[PDB]
Amino acid sequence: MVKQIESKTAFQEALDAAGDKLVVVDFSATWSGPSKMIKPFFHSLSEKYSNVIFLEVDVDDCQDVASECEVKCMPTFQFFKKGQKVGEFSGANKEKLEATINELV
Amino acid sequence: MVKQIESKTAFQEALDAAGDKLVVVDFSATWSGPSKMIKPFFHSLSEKYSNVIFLEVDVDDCQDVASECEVKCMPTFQFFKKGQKVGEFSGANKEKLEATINELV
Repeated sequence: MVKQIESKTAFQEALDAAGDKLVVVDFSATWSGPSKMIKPFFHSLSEKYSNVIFLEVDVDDCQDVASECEVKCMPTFQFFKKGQKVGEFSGANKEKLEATINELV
Repeated sequence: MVKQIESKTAFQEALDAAGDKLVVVDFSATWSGPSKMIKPFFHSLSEKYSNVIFLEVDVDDCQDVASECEVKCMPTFQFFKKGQKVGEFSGANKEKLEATINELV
């Protein structure tokens, strides 16, 4: 389900609990039109792929997590497998989001 | 001098008062490493070019202005001449910022 992240602690704990699973993180902001547009599709992907963990990090709630992960653009999707960042892109491209999930799972 | 913008009213008023002058607007966020890095250089450009107006808009203070202007990335520089947007780029590239100011003034 999309797990809403509200601290650096919660983010680190989620990346540890995932084990072997792909984690897809949506970095979003309330002021981005692109971030809102893709947010229902992000949520449908989490009901479609049960074996992938989907996290949401609002960059204004979690400014230390946004700065640590070096987010530049809104939205940014970063992909992690066992604590290592294994992919990243920015922009609201639905096809590329699902295509990267399939490449990486 | 870099004029700090804290409302949509203030932004619209500044773009009207500039008359014929180039206006360079820095859209920044506190969570962006790139936005902090370029911020002293942005400020030196405003003491170097007296005939250009330099505005700063923090995207979390002014979320309606950030959403109207369709800011995607941090920092974004938009350039305006007589209320019309005449250029834009994102990223902390010092040389390209000054080079665009020279192309447009």
